[PDB]
Amino acid sequence: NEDLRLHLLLNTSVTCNDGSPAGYYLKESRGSRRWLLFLEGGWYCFNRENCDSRYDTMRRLMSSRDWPRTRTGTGILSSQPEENPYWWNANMVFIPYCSSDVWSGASSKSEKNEYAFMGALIIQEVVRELLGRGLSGAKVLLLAGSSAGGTGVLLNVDRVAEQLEKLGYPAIQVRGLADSGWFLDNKQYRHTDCVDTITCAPTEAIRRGIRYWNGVVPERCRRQFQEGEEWNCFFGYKVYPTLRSPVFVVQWLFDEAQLTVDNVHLPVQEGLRLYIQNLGRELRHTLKDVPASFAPACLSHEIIIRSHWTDVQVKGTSLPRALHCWDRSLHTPLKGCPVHLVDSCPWPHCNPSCPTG
Ligand SMILES: *[C@@H]1O[C@H](CO)[C@@H](O)[C@H](O)[C@H]1NC(C)=O
Ligand SMILES: CC(=O)N1CCc2c(Cl)cccc21
Repeated sequence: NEDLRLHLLLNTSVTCNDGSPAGYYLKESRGSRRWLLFLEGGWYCFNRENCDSRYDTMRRLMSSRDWPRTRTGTGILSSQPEENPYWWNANMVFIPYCSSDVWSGASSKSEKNEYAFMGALIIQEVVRELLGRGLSGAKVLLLAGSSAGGTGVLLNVDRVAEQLEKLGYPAIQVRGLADSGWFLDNKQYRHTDCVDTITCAPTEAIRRGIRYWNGVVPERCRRQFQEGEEWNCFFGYKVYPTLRSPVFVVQWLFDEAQLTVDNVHLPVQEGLRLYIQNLGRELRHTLKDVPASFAPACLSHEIIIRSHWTDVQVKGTSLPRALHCWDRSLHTPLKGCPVHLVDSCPWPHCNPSCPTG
């Protein structure tokens, strides 16, 4: 099945990196008042040289020129209850990542800009155009995303809520689901020079990116960290407490992209074992006061749009179940329906349900 249909943005000034129109894939579920808007991930680029390389060999992440007319909804975007016990009947939206800016940018391609970085405006424009296609009647809009799209949720969920309020739709409950986008600005295991994208330490690329992208962060977080320090707001544990919308955080304790930016590459000796154990403990610590969270002790990357996302469990509860319990909690804890699920065991795959690879 190829069930989500491409719609390029009617406002063609809201563009991918190369000036081609951004867009969204939609599958409507008439009668459902639930809308799931999913932000794709795929790293970022923070200067002309690394963006030029990404344009040569990762062009779908920078341009809509070659996008297919349809996509299959998978995982949380699947309409089959077997694959998606959580929200199989919802209206499904997949928003391709083609701005390379962690969904933060608001800069057009101009005389002085080779590329447009418009991720924040792409989300706003998708929401606006969807309102005429049924979103006006929604009761819940869940803004979800994986990896850079998960960080995109944290950066944009409150702006979507504010946008709908200002447009006159106060009854739409905006919520966030951030998958694999909760990173730590920690020390690398072995230091690298910030010359490329994947090996550059987390707190550095984002600083350059904000300037290059004209990147924007949530207002309360911006007011805490102030000018020149907005990069702090890309880190879940710092931006999350400033957010008003309900946000459910999904995060592997040993996320492969976290390990990559930390220059960890997997017989593990003492120093690396200690480093990995400390990373899991730090991640666990940052989630202690996040009431809706699912954080399994696995070495892996993303979860929610994978077809077998149903398989992982923490403390006997799957992610689709935890998300359903979260829905119920937003109607004091619920009997047999937990929403805070963080593994405590200290090593990758100490949870037997971890993805096998
Ligand atoms: C198109 O989107 C851009 C970017 O947000 C905005 O400046 C402009 O007002 C929009 N125009 C229309 C007609 O929606
Ligand atoms: C893979 C990816 O997308 N990464 C890794 C590090 C990071 C940060 Cl620190 C913010 C937003 C995205 C990403």
